[PDB]
Amino acid sequence: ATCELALENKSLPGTVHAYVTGHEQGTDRWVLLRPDGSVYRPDSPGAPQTPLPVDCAIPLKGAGAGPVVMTLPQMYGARVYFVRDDKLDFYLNPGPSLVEPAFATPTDPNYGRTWSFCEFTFNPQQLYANISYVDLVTALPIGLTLEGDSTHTVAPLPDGAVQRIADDLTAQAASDGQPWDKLVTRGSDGQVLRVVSPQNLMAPFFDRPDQMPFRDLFTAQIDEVWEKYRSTDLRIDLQGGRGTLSGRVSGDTLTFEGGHTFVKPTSKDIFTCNHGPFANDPADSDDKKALLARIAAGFNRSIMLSHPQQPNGTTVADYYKGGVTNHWSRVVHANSPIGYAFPYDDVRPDGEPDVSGAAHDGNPRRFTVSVGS
Ligand SMILES: OC[C@H]1O[C@@H](O[C@@H]2[C@H](O)[C@H](O)O[C@H](CO)[C@H]2O)[C@@H](O)[C@@H](O)[C@@H]1O
Ligand SMILES: OC[C@H]1O[C@@H](O[C@@H]2[C@H](O)[C@H](O)O[C@H](CO)[C@H]2O)[C@@H](O)[C@@H](O)[C@@H]1O
Repeated sequence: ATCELALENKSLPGTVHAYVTGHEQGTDRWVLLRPDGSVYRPDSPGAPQTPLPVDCAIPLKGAGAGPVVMTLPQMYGARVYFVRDDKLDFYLNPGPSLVEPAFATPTDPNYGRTWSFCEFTFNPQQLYANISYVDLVTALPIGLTLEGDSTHTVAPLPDGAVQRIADDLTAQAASDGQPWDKLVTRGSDGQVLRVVSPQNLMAPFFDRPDQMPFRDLFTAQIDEVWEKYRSTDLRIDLQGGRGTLSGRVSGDTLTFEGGHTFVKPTSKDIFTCNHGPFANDPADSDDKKALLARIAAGFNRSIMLSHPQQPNGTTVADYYKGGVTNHWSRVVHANSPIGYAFPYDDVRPDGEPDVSGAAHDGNPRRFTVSVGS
C-alpha cells in the first residue's frame, strides 16, 4: 500500500524546497523522493563526502497556491525537510550512507541556511509522524495533518516562536550566567535560525568533560535530592495499573524494591536522559525501565524535592520552578502549543492530556506537511 504526501507553504514569500529521505521497507537502503514523484536510490560512492549526484529538492508551489501532491512509498527512519530560498547540500559516504545536514555543528554547509525537518515512519501497520522539540526549534516551523481512518492535526510552532525562545533563553543566561544563549544560531542578517537543546551543545565536549557547558548546573540540586532520600522513601508510580515502588539512597545508589539501582546522576545524565543511571540497557526489566523514565522526567522538571510520590499527584504547574531546572524545556513549552521538549517529556500524571506532537493512523490516505501559517 501507499498514500499521498502533500507538501504546502501556507504564507511564506518566495521559494521553499522540501526533501523526503528514509530507508525503504526491509532492504534497509537509503532512499530519496524525487521532484518528478519517483524514487532515487543512491549507490555507494567512490569516496567520502560525495555530493548527492541527483537533485532531490522538491520545489513547493507559491504561498497559498495549494500543495505539491505525490505518492509516498513505504519507508522508515524517514524525514521531511524544508528550506527557504536555497536548497540543502546532501552527501554520500561509502555504504551508501547518507550524510544529513547537521543543525548543531557550525562547520556544516547548511548551518547558515533556514531549514527544518520532522521525522516519520510508514510501514504496513501505520504511518507515524512526529513533531518534536527534543533537539531544536527553527525559524521554519512545521505543522502536519494525517487523514486516513481518523483525522489528526499537529499545530506548529506559532509564527515568531524561535525568536521568543532565543530571547527568553538569553534572558535566562543573563541572570544565571549559564550558557543558555549559546544554544542560539543567528544567520548573517541578524535573524534567528534555530535554537538547540543543551545536550546538542554539550556532546562536542564529551571528549573533554572538564570543559563541558552546563556540567555543574544540576550538581548541587542532585546532592540535595540524594540526601533527602537517604532518610525517607521516594515512591514512583509505574502507572498502567502496575502500582508504585518505593526507593531509598544507600551511599550513592538509589535502590528500589525489586533491586532496581540508579547511581547518582550528573547534569549530563539529566540533559541527555541516556547516561549515568539513565543509560538505556537492553538488560533492564520493564519495571526498571519505567522507573528510569519517571526519575529522569522528575529531575528535568525539578520536582524531586517537592514531590516524594510521582508522577500521579503532580501537575504541570509543579514543573520548572526555581533557578536550577531544565530552562530549555521550560521555555519551549511556554512558546509552543504542543510537542515534547526533552527525551522523557512523555511521562505524565494519569488523567492529564496527551501533549505529544505525534500523529498516527493505521490506514493513511493523505499525509499533509506544511510550513507557514
Ligand atoms: O534530531 C533528532 C535526531 O535524529 C536522529 O535520527 C532519527 C532517528 O534515527 C529515528 O529512528 O529516525 C528518525 C527519522 O524517522 C531520525 O530523525 C539521530 O540521528 C540524532 O543524532 C538526531 O539528534
Ligand atoms: O517517526 C519517527 C519517530 O518514530 C517513533 O517510533 C514510533 C513509535 O514508537 C510507534 O509506536 O511505532 C512506530 C513504528 O510503526 C515508531 O515509528 C519515535 O519513538 C522516534 O524515535 C522517531 O523519531
